[PDB]
Amino acid sequence: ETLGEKWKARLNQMSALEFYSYKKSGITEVCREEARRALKDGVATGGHAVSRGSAKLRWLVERGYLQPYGKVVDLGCGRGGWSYYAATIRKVQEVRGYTKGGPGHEEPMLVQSYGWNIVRLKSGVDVFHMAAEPCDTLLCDIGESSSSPEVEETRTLRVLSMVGDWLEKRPGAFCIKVLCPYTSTMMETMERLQRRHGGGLVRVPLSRNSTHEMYWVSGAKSNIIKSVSTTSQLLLGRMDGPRRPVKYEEDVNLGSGTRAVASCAEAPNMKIIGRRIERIRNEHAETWFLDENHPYRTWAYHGSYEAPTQGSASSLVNGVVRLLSKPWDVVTGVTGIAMTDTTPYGQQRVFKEKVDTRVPDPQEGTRQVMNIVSSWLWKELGKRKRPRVCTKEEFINKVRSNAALGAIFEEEKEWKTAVEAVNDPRFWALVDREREHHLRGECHSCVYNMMGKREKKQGEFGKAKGSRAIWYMWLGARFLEFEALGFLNEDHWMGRENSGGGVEGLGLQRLGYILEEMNRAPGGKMYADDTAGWDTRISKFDLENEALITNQMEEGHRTLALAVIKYTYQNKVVKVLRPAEGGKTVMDIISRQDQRGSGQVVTYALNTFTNLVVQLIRNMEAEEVLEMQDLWLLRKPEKVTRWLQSNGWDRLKRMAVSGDDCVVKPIDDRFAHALRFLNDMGKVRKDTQEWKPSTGWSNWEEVPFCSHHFNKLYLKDGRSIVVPCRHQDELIGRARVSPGASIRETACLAKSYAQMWQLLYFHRRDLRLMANAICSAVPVDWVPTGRTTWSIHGKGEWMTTEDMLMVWNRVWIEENDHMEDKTPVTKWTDIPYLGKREDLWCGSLIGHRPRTTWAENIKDTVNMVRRIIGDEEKYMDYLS
Ligand SMILES: Nc1ncnc2c1ncn2[C@@H]1O[C@H](CSCC[C@H](N)C(=O)O)[C@@H](O)[C@H]1O
Ligand SMILES: [Zn+2]
Ligand SMILES: [Zn+2]
Repeated sequence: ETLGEKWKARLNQMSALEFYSYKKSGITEVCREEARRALKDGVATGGHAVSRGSAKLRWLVERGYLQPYGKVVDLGCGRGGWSYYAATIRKVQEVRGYTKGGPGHEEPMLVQSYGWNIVRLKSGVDVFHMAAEPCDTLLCDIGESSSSPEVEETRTLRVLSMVGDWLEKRPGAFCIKVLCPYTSTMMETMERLQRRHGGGLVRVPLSRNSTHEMYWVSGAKSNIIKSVSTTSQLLLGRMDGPRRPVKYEEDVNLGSGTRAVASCAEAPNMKIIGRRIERIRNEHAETWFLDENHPYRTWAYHGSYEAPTQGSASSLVNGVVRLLSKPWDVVTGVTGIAMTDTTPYGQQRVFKEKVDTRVPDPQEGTRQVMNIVSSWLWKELGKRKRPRVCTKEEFINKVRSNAALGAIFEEEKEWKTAVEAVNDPRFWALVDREREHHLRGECHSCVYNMMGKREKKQGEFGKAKGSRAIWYMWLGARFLEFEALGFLNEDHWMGRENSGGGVEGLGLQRLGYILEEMNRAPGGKMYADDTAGWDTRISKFDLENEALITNQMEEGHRTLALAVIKYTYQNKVVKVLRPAEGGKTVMDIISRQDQRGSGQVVTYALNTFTNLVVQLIRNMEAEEVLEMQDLWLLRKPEKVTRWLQSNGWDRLKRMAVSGDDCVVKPIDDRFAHALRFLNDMGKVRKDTQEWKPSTGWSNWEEVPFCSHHFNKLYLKDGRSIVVPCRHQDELIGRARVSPGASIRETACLAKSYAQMWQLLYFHRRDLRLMANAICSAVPVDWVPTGRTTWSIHGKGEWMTTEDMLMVWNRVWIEENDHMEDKTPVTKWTDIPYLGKREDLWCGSLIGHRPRTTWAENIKDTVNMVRRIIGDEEKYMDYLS
């Protein structure tokens, strides 16, 4: 037995009074009182560290034991105080932390300390099953104390086995937690590892006397046994004599704000945007300034001005759906879904990692192939359709109740609602004036608005997730878009009849028929690889190839669409909100040149187009029509125009494309590894290694498309329908949330979900029962409200006070083109369910005792909810 085992053995023989008195005896501490008071109260600014760990690392760094720089990795991230500290050192550029989290472990915390923009914390990571990655600074703080020294030993040997792979990559600075450095085996192991990787062992005064932990740092050259046994001398010494007091030091203040970053700001053609930048600047001249610490990598920066906050992070629960869905109060999948954080911080922290990218320009051969396929496709789409300008009256008849103004300049902010503006002559005077500027070769007000999109998604770090970015221009500039390129949407250019592979206009009830069609054609498996962040992978050359419609128009229409495209789509000026220092928020004016905004009038069209192009090109690489040399320079383009002229349409009919989503049935499975052109075009797949072959489905029913799969069910009378399905937890979870706004206002928002379930997901036993329960518990004469899906394929047939079997017969029998027999179904009892196995697989709960009890007492619970909503309204019994 060594000195360490002496310390641990004497420690184990202690009692409550002994251990409590000994724990903090003579150690050093930081006043973490105001830190936890503010962290519990809320404030994300003010510079408060998220844990005591931040105090350890700093004490090391300021002593020279560690010199952080470059990319930091924080294994065993925890709350992440080590990451948030590292984000402050000047020579640090990027920080990425990983931790287990979940049940029992602390989850990463979200704070706005100086440099939070260079920190990416990921929870749910088990770093013992992680693959090592190169890094310039490696940090580890993993060691769970044990009463037994054997357990502490084997645990620390597990840790030191893990970290080795990371240390082979030769990191410049490192700081590992050694829980048990005192046993003989551990001293030998640390001796050989000290020989191989160097560094030393340091005892931090801030560690409590109840643990022998030491930190393996780079900037130490001490002897292993000398350091370990000297620390054992210190702790054993402290076990004897009177208890000595603690030395208190003020905790570290990490400031607040964001770091400046190395920029790849592509020169922004100041001739195009200078006038708009000047207009914004002069409009807010009193508080215009250049933030020296803006966090924009792949965007240009022009200035900021002080502006109030907007957006919300709150998520309210719909008590009616909750009360009527008890068995899912324990299911993690549905109880974790909530609204996203659309505040400046909540959007920004998704922006910095998902929107502030720059995709490298593809090789020239790929540029040529893209131009050929785009020209051919455009030509094919205009075979029996003609471009045309859309009109003020079409636009007026298209502006609905929920259409946002978007006023940016003083002129544009004169109306409350959109319909109030369109019926005003001064609005169209703004339109005319700006279009005159367009016809003079200028642009003075087509400026984008960016913010976060309130969505119902699963949370991250046990809190509400961040918000996906959405941007759109004000009403007048949107009108100019509609004028120019609106014909794409109005005349259904991308419809299945014209685009061949498109599915524009169709609803959620029809796509499954399309997929069943696609399966009948001979070929390989079906591939529905989604692209990761489409709107950020639309390159300058994709915009080029999409502008090739202007060579299909008359001269005036061409010049109009080439004022929109060039002055807006090819040069984007965006206004965003960002949290500044001291808790205030600010407006940033930025500008880039190579992405597709979410709210461009023709976004679904152009996206579906470019996606068709991409899938065609991939079909070419798969059928060996292209070769690995073709990326650099294309040899014999005629090898392409012949492939397109020969089999192009016969390939488009093998696709179902809806924007970024798509399904492709190729001629064989070579499509699985046709990755060179796909990757070179920036359309990197989702949820895979870049060069791993693609995986597909031999069962057309299991294929994902537009967030659903589709199943063919047979009615009682022999007929058949093809219905959309998804995992039930997303449906109930999405149903249990409310976007901020009486009980009536909620109960209606519940009836909408219940009727949508009665219309689309009637084949999910639980959702049908719960639909009858909600509708039985909600007053009959109450009109539904709210939104139940963001899908462009969710048409809203359920948002009515009309009987539901009527609309079911209408959309599944009467107006069903794939249903030839029109004999309507007379009772809900004749409409089938999914198979019990297929129902279970997608998240059914049938056969489980809890939900059988729920279904038995469902009527009594309905009467309960009738008590809660109101007892003098009229109700109906749909459960029968
Ligand atoms: N197997 C594992 N894989 C990843 N993380 C783990 C893990 N086992 C434990 N952890 C987590 O690693 C964390 C280390 S605590 C260190 C936290 C950080 N240094 C700070 O300043 O707050 C613990 O919270 C623990 O929950
Ligand atoms: Zn303009
Ligand atoms: Zn299913």
